[PDB]
Amino acid sequence: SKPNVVFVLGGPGSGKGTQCANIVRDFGWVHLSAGDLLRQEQQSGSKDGEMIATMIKNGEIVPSIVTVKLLKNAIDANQGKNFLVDGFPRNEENNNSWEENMKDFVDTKFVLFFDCPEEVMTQRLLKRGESSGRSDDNIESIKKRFNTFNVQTKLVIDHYNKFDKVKIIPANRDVNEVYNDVENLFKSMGF
Ligand SMILES: Nc1ncnc2c1ncn2[C@@H]1O[C@H](COP(=O)(O)OP(=O)(O)O)[C@@H](O)[C@H]1O
Ligand SMILES: Nc1ccn([C@@H]2O[C@H](COP(=O)(O)O)[C@@H](O)[C@H]2O)c(=O)n1
Ligand SMILES: [Mg+2]
Repeated sequence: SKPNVVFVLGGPGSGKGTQCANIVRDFGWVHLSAGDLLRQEQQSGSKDGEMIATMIKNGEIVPSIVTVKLLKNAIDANQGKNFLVDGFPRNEENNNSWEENMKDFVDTKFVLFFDCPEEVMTQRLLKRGESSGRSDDNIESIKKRFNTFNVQTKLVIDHYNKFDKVKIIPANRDVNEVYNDVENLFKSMGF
């Protein structure tokens, strides 16, 4: 059987990695964070590394040929699993490249959208910034990540919503309250 795929979207610091860890724990899906895979690719000393580094710091979206390749490598290595793909698609190019490369391999089911205010997301990330040692957890970068979300990614969420394919969870609540709804949703979808 073809894998089920759920895209996990929402702003920087909306809690995507956090909720995805919980789903992995209770449902046994594999968690693919596109941002983390792109970091890993840079730390592994490829030709694209200096490119990826710069784009991450500036909150720009890497060319899809890089990203879709890393997601596909991991997907092909885990036959018989279902996938949470987190922080992807972030723009139209991401999306077109997914449907060009993945369409008859996967059953992409819905977009799980974590809706959260910008001011709350800012505070979360400045707190993760003390200990994360990430290049994009400073105020300069966070604001660049917001704008890219606003200009590029919001259009993608709209696209999936006109096919009734977006499920929205409000994420400005306690972590366990947010997970309660996430778990209820995944159970109701038959997973
Ligand atoms: N519901 C929440 N309330 C408060 N802190 C949270 C909540 N969800 C996540 N966090 C914290 O917010 C920060 C960002 O979480 P993360 O899952 O990495 O976000 P994303 O992947 O969407 O950028 C982390 O420090 C995390 O521990
Ligand atoms: N689909 C994706 C996902 C992440 N990214 C890059 O990785 C950065 C970090 O992503 P996360 O916030 O999701 O960890 C993004 O802000 C962006 O610069 C990307 O270029 N393409
Ligand atoms: Mg993340």
